[PDB]
Amino acid sequence: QEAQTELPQARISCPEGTNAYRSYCYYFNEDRETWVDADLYCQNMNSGNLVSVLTQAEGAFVASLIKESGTDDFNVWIGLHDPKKNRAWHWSSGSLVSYKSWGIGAPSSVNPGYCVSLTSSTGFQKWKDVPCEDKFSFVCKFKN
Ligand SMILES: *[C@H]1O[C@H](CO[C@]2(C(=O)O)C[C@H](O)[C@@H](NC(C)=O)[C@H]([C@H](O)[C@H](O)CO)O2)[C@@H](O)[C@H](O[C@@H]2O[C@H](CO)[C@H](O)[C@H](O)[C@H]2O)[C@H]1NC(C)=O
Repeated sequence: QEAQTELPQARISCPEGTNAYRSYCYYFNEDRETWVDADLYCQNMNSGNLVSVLTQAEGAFVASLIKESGTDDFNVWIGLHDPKKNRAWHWSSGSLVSYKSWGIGAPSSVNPGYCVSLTSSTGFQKWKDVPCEDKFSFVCKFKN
């Protein structure tokens, strides 16, 4: 019951290079890393995770962020994976799966991938399952 005052601007605005959407900060990193190594990068900077896409509007924001970067990349990592290889999907942040956006023929049963990327052919709006050892660029999400 000491400092009962209003939030400073650092808790309402996101830092240079990152963009705000509904109380979180987001950024696209063009470094090509495995899914696990990408999630670790996100954890190391302001205690985030690979992005979790929980609504259609959040998916539209993330797609716009990637397009605005000017990247020529085909695949971008998001935080969804199948850890027990039994087609039960989880977000690395622990959030519930409240939204899905699978592309045509996904998730595959005939040549299954266990990690998920956004595809450039769909304007970064639809998802594909791919091997977790692939090296792709990625989007991080962190609270602030
Ligand atoms: C809210 O502000 C607390 C500091 O407040 C003054 C101060 O005494 O320094 C209150 C003054 O009215 C104000 N003066 C003017 C003219 O605005 C100043 C200035 O706003 C400030 O100097 C910037 O120039 O602030 C701030 O430190 C407090 O923080 C927290 O304090 C708690 C401790 O009791 C606990 O440590 C919190 O975890 C910590 O964030 C600020 N509150 C929040 C939620 O950020």
